[PDB]
Amino acid sequence: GPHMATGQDRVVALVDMDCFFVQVEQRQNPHLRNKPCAVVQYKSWKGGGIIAVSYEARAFGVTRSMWADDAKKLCPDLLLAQVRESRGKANLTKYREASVEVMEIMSRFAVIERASIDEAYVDLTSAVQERLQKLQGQPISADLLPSTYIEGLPQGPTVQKEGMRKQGLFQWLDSLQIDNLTSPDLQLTVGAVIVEEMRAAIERETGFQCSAGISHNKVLAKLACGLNKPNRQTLVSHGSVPQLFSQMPIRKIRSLGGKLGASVIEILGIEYMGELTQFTESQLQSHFGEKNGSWLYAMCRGIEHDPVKPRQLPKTIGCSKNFPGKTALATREQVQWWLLQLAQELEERLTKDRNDNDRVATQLVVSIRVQGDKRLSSLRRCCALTRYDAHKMSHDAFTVIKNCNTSGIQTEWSPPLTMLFLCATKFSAS
DNA sequence: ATTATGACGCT
DNA sequence: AGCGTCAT
Ligand SMILES: Nc1ncnc2c1ncn2[C@H]1C[C@H](O)[C@@H](COP(=O)(O)OP(=O)(O)OP(=O)(O)O)O1
Ligand SMILES: [Ca+2]
Ligand code: NA
Repeated sequence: GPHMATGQDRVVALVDMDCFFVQVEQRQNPHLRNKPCAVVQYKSWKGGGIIAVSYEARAFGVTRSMWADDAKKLCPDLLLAQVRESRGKANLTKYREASVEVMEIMSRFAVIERASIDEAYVDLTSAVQERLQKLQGQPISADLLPSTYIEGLPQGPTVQKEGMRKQGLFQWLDSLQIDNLTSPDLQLTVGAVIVEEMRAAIERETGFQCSAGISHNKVLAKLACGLNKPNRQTLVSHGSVPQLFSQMPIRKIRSLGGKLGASVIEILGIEYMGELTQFTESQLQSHFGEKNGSWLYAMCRGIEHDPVKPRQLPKTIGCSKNFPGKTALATREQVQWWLLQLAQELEERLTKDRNDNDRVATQLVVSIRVQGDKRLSSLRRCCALTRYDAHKMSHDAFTVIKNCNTSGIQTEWSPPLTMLFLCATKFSAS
């Protein structure tokens, strides 16, 4: 009853760029705009691997992970942009720099948590309170929410998409109590107004379009964001949760897309998030652990407490390359040449990071994969990172892995290496 | 022969 | 520490 928390204390948004790497390339090259197009890495093996796909191309069935040669079978007119190659490897700098553009704009509105290269969470609780003060009881016009969907509406007693959106929005606004500064639904609505403003600023100042979710926590905001893409935002209210979750496959919720989610389904014999409500917190903890059980018990009721962390910069800076099939590294000279290539890219990124961000990495992590292993990483070792010098870092990495070599011969490497990874970590202010 | 990342949890 | 899970 009155002591039952409802997880309505915060306003949280998740902003996610639409087909991000494609937009970066389309901004640069106007010939790619409004076309079926994809971004690919490498080119020799099956036309290259697709890592991003425009919405026009998705209509033909083109997807991430598809080889370009295969994508061309579905979409013969597909246009392609290639990821830059430097020092023999894919180099993602252009996309990292575009990400900084967007993150810096978002940061003007609120503190953000960088969740990935193209998405950020925002805690809008304080901004909403402020805006509610300015509004002074004044209602919120539909004109302020030109790209907002209200999940679950319209409902109750037009056949076009935009018409439906407006009907739902009208029902929502019609029902609002703008006289109460503490009404969670009103807070979410004001949150959505601010997010329209943020999204407009991003598009004005970068050219990039995005989608967003607005709810009371990170998990619902993320879920919401995906409900209407591209170039739209979605508000998921606390009240919308029972219906939304009643047919929502468990795997759709962030963190349940893998083995844990599969075990929830298997052990409990259920399919949808809403079905979780019928178990006690102790029952869930018994199957999935203390932490997971409490989390599931709250989450299936729309409640989640993970904070939006004040962190705009990545915590690690890493460089990685696979060496598949016949290209696996089988000589010491090969291994050393590639560690150097990786170290040179890392040095470049670290030096820029130190100048931009007033910090220095203190640990170097070296990881490899050996041919045969089904695991993505076979071995990981750390050593001190005391100088931003590529030759030193590569020599140091060779030293820490050189004992993985089975070959009785000094010059040969066995089993061959199918992955190298260097990662700078443990930053300190400088 | 997906690849290149990056955060966080366990013991 | 080193490994695993999950995610973009
Ligand atoms: N598995 C991956 N491997 C390499 N790069 C990836 C991978 N997944 C995502 N990326 C890169 C390319 C994407 O443009 C960018 C953001 O990913 P993501 O948000 O999942 O999709 P997207 O921005 O391309 O499309 P959407 O409009 O569906 O969000 O990160
Ligand atoms: Ca995206
Ligand atoms: Na994303």
